[PDB]
Amino acid sequence: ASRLYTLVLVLQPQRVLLGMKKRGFGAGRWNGFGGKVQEGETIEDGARRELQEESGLTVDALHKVGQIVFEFVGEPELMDVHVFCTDSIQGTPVESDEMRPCWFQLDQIPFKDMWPDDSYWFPLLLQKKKFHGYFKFQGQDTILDYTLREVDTV
Ligand SMILES: CNc1cc(-c2cccc(Cl)c2Cl)nc(N)n1
Repeated sequence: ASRLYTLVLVLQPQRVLLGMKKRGFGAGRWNGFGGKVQEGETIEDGARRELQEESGLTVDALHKVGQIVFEFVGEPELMDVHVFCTDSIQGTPVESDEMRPCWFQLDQIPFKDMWPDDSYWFPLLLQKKKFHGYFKFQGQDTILDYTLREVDTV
């Protein structure tokens, strides 16, 4: 009962790229670049595609950094999110009708205007740790329960 998603963070030594989603699920929050994996696409090819479509950047190497399952109470389908990270990109970020990318200094990550789970796992991503997480949500603002652990292999 799970649907595959990817999420990609462009993380450089002193800054990270986030996008403000303007419409759809997650609108009004800053997040990485991501979406549903398509038929006939590998997860990693999905991640490259999402990044390229939503940010305008061309990515070279992608690195697996985590897997997070999200459950929304009342909704049958779980989100199975494969998280990736890259510091090897070409192009400049592009704002579109769907998404406004912005660079953030690592000391000014806008946690209060991100999904609340990011407060837990983003610091692990920043310190180059790999993780497996589960978050149970009620609606879009409230984490009822979660688990999060560091792993050697995603
Ligand atoms: C429910 N918590 C979430 C949900 C999501 C999310 C929402 C829409 C699309 C995609 Cl690909 C993702 Cl990963 N992202 C974060 N950081 N947290």
